[PDB]
Amino acid sequence: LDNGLARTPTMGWLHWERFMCNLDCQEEPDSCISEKLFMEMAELMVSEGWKDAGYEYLCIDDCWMAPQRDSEGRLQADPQRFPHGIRQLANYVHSKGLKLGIYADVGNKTCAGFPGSFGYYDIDAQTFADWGVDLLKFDGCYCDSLENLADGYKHMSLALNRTGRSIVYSCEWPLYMWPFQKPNYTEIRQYCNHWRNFADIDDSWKSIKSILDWTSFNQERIVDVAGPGGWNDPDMLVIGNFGLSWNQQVTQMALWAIMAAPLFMSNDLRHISPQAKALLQDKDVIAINQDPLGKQGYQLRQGDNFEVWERPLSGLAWAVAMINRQEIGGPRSYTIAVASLGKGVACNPACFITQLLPVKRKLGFYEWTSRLRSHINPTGTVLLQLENTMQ
Amino acid sequence: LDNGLARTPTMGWLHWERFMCNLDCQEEPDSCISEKLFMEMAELMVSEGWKDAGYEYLCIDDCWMAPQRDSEGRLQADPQRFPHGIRQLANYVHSKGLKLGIYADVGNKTCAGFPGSFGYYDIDAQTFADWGVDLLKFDGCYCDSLENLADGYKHMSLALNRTGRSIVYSCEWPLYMWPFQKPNYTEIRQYCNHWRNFADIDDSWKSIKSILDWTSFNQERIVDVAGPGGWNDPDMLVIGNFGLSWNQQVTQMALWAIMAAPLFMSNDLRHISPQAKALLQDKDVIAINQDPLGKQGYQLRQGDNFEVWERPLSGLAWAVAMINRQEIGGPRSYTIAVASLGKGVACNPACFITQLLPVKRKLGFYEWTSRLRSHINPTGTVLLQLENTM
Ligand SMILES: *[C@@H]1O[C@H](CO)[C@@H](O[C@@H]2O[C@H](CO)[C@@H](O[C@@H]3O[C@H](CO)[C@@H](O)[C@H](O)[C@@H]3O)[C@H](O)[C@H]2NC(C)=O)[C@H](O)[C@H]1NC(C)=O
Ligand SMILES: *[C@@H]1O[C@H](CO)[C@@H](O[C@@H]2O[C@H](CO)[C@@H](O[C@@H]3O[C@H](CO)[C@@H](O)[C@H](O)[C@@H]3O)[C@H](O)[C@H]2NC(C)=O)[C@H](O)[C@H]1NC(C)=O
Ligand SMILES: *[C@@H]1O[C@H](CO[C@@H]2O[C@@H](C)[C@@H](O)[C@@H](O)[C@@H]2O)[C@@H](O)[C@H](O)[C@H]1NC(C)=O
Ligand SMILES: *[C@@H]1O[C@H](CO)[C@@H](O)[C@H](O)[C@H]1NC(C)=O
Ligand SMILES: *[C@@H]1O[C@H](CO)[C@@H](O)[C@H](O)[C@H]1NC(C)=O
Ligand SMILES: *[C@@H]1O[C@H](CO)[C@@H](O)[C@H](O)[C@H]1NC(C)=O
Ligand SMILES: OC[C@H]1O[C@@H](O)[C@H](O)[C@@H](O)[C@H]1O
Repeated sequence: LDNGLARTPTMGWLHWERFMCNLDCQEEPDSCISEKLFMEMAELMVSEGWKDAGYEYLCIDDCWMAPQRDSEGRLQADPQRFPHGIRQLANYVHSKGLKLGIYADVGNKTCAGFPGSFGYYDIDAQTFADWGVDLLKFDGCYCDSLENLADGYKHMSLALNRTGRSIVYSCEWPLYMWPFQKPNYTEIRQYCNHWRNFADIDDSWKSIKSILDWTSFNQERIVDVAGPGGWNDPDMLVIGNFGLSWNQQVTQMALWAIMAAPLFMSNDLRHISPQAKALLQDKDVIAINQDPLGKQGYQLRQGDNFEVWERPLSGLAWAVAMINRQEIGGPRSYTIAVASLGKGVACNPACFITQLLPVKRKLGFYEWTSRLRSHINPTGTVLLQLENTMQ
Repeated sequence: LDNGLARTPTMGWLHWERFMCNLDCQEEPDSCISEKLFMEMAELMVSEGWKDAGYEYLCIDDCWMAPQRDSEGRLQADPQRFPHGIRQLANYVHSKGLKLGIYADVGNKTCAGFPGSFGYYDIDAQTFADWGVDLLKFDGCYCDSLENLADGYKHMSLALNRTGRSIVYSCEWPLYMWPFQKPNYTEIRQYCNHWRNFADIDDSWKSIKSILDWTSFNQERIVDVAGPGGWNDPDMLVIGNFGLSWNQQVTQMALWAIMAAPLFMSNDLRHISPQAKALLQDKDVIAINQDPLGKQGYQLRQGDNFEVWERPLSGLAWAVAMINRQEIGGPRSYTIAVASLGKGVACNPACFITQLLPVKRKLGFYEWTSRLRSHINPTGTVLLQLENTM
């Protein structure tokens, strides 16, 4: 989308994976979708270094709405759970130097069953702008017509544009197309800042794997369309929760960097380990994800339960990720000629290699003819940065 | 098996899951299957408090053997990887106050392709005893008939008894017949100290779930047969490795205690996190696993992606495990009437409840009228001990 936004992949926090549609503020007050949760999350984003690391957007997902629209046909926040409204929540979020994301649906209802935007695209977009919304995640439930789907996503794109407000437009367009036909990604890019391609992530290694496998299987269709202002969205970072081992967390962080993915954490910032925090706030890994060239990476190689991915970076630098997909035994050695990396450019005539994950370690100078030898933990990833050099 | 052994589930370390069949001592001398590897583990079992916690059996799995039997028709350890021989390794292990387990196969070859014991059961049994072996894991590969399988397991059982040496007998009997026939567990128990029921574990949460799910589905057939001298074997503890989250590791530790399972760690004792070590060495949790009553727990309830398992203990105590099987969202509230726990006797008229996992915390007195309220992490388990108040 040519709106001047998402020139690098968007970074922030989104409630969905970790908090979902918890409406029970009486028996689950700490977990329910309330203005208090978003306020408290905003406070920790500032005080715990998240904003400094680049996580700017505090995002509300589904289940913020009142059951019905008001007497004007405008959306309302739930009166019991958001008694002060979205306007004052946005004011609060902006005073902390952060931005506010919200959620709506192209069909007649949201996925959770709250008012949908069909028939209200212009009204809904304007009320978001009036409230001071900075990002919109637009879902695709309760829309069984292919025509309506495309018309809605296109309509809402222009509807937001006409407000004069700078709002990041996050679409689920391609994901809801697959049941009907293969998406036109050139068209989606024209209208969206980023787009969900695949099924919702959950708190599991199974889910990370299925997202990676879908991406690599479909990469010839999606890689080259990504770039400044328009990114593929493989869904939320789920590091800091419950279902991933340390190595599986490393794999997600490393690969979301390779993929030029928007980085939306879905976790609890009030209850997060020092280890998960350090990984999510890793300067060098975030710098890869945020590289100004904006070229999405890809799977270079697969075989023998190993995967090699690489991403071209600015200044003839490259990020290389090696995944060990064997889920038995111990660390396995993998060797590769550096000439095979970065299309033969990264290390011609030499490169300086620095391991970034699982730990940061300078590996030294590698001649074009030389071999890189490494060891990779089961379900883990080794992430390397290659710096082209004459030295 | 009435040999006076495995009166509580066997505890130790077994190389298989973590170290596999690595024969590359040239490129990987620190992780290949060798005498050195077992010496290093033996030292750490003593020095790092594993033996103190109850882990007594240091066990060799497959890939210790030379390609062929010696000139006398006996099994021999690989001459390069085990240069001093097994008898010498057992001498060393014993001097450390530990016990040595080894591995053989009922068929014509082991699963990795080394000499099988079919036709050599009496020689092999006597060889093991002579070496000072304290445990045998007896695999089921390359056995062409169910009759040969049953006969071999019975034969080796009797052959070990005739040596006069106390040797724990670990069988894979039921696992290898399950595809073809329902096992007779009364019969297996008569011959074995513990028995593998289900597919090999690996370093994954998928695997833990499969094992748990198989066990709860088959519990009517397997729970009551277990007891002192004969245990169901759901396979190795894989805590301390790479594929399990903290909460998934807690689930394995807690449920292996509920199941009265043998506790064979398969990990790298040289490279293990303090968190993993503390869990594996948890006194209170080990004590449940090791309860002298030896009554295997069972799944009590299943619904809304929650499972409740319980185990009767000595002196009118019970262990209760609550698993959260939903793999999305956050810590999830579960409640149950305490009157539904422990067959309605655990908390009549009252019980004191202590949470053991994920952390140790006294919950207090619960009347027979009470409800137990808990928040359980996705893929995690809450493990409790109930003491009847009298
Ligand atoms: C509503 O839609 C229009 C049309 O796409 C948007 O205007 C476009 O804005 C972008 C960026 O603001 C302009 O692209 C270029 O910006 C770079 C900045 O580095 C500059 O070097 C180039 O000279 C160029 O201006 C683009 O020209 C412009 N498109 C048109 C046809 O005017 C607009 O931003 C949308 N939303 C809003 C906030 O109104
Ligand atoms: C070979 O097999 C025989 C027979 O199955 C085993 O003998 C059994 O040994 C156990 C434990 O040593 C005996 O149980 C014990 O009985 C005494 C009663 O005097 C009691 O004080 C102990 O608490 C315990 O219950 C069991 O009775 C005995 N069975 C028979 C029928 O004699 C023998 O141990 C096996 N030998 C080896 C080396 O495995
Ligand atoms: C062990 O093997 C015996 C002989 O096996 C025969 O020769 C080998 C090379 C194969 O080709 C096989 O098909 C032949 O039967 C068997 O008599 C015996 O049953 C085997 N024992 C077990 C338990 O598998
Ligand atoms: C929403 O409902 C209207 C009227 O009931 C219907 O005509 C339309 O098909 C629905 N909209 C979408 C986009 O599914
Ligand atoms: C995809 O959509 C774009 C923009 O609407 C258009 O230029 C192109 O023809 C479409 N591609 C195909 C093959 O339909
Ligand atoms: C099971 O095995 C035991 C011991 O061999 C025997 O007493 C019993 O008859 C067997 N039962 C069945 C169902 O075959
Ligand atoms: O999307 C581009 C990529 O396409 C892959 O199929 C190919 O193996 C890579 O070399 C890379 O060029």
